[PDB]
Amino acid sequence: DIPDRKEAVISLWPEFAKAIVSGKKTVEFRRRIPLPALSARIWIYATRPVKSVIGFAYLEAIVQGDVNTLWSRYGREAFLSEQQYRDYFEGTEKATAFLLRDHQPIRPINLDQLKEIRANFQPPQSLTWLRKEETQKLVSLTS
Ligand SMILES: [Cl-]
Ligand SMILES: [Cl-]
Repeated sequence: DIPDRKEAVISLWPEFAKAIVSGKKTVEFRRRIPLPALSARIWIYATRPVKSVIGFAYLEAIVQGDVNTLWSRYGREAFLSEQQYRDYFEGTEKATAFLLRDHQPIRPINLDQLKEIRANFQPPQSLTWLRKEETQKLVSLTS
């Protein structure tokens, strides 16, 4: 029984995780990774020291294309220096741009609660898809 990928979790360092949930960062760049559904809700897991899901946002678009064109068009909305961007994309010619909308902060759901939802949860290297019963438990914890 395969997840539909309309619900996914992504990991960011806490300054960037907070920028997405506050609506300051509306673009997240990644390499060519397996993609979520276009209508997905993306729950934002902040890594140490926060180690918590701190909110979510939705996708208005997924863009893939040349690394230079993605920087020129969307880099201003991504909250990262051009240097951090060039360093992350060294070694590939193409990138993914996740364009986000409708960000929502929540009271943080810590890693102990997350392991109560999925026993071996650990922060994803890219995306992880939530199963429907996992999603029902996470929505139940939201404030
Ligand atoms: Cl990667
Ligand atoms: Cl670890």
